[PDB]
Amino acid sequence: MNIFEMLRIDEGLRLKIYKDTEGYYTIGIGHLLTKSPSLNAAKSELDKAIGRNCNGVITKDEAEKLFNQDVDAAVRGILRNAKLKPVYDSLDAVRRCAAINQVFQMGETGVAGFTNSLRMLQQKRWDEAAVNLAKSRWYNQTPNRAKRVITTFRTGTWDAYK
Repeated sequence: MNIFEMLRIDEGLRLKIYKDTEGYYTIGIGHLLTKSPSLNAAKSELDKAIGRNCNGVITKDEAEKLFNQDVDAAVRGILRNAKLKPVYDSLDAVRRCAAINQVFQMGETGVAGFTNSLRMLQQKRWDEAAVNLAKSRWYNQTPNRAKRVITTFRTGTWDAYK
């Protein structure tokens, strides 16, 4: 397992524009296009991202290209955030994948309310961190995925993704 295999399992792969768990236009491996409810605005964002007029459809190679960019951008973002970098740098490589997964799904603003969980993770109080992470809109709206990510933060293993 690695961050790409993990996110591929959590996000799936679809080559035509679809709406994500929050009802937002997305494509590929969880590439969010826009939070706009207008399909034409999402098509414009897709064309801008791929570099050609896609008519709402892309190829597997294009999906994987956006995925690599999105994972890379997630990591680089974490490193530029003064609240997230120290906790991230304190983690082992497996738990860092859980952190990237979280940010990939909810964005840095989405992780802003996780201050207490973050502190427990930096303290390596793993069971307590896991309990706190589940007291969230994140866990309640996507419990199966959150349970996998939380187990990864709790154990530092890939047991939840086999």
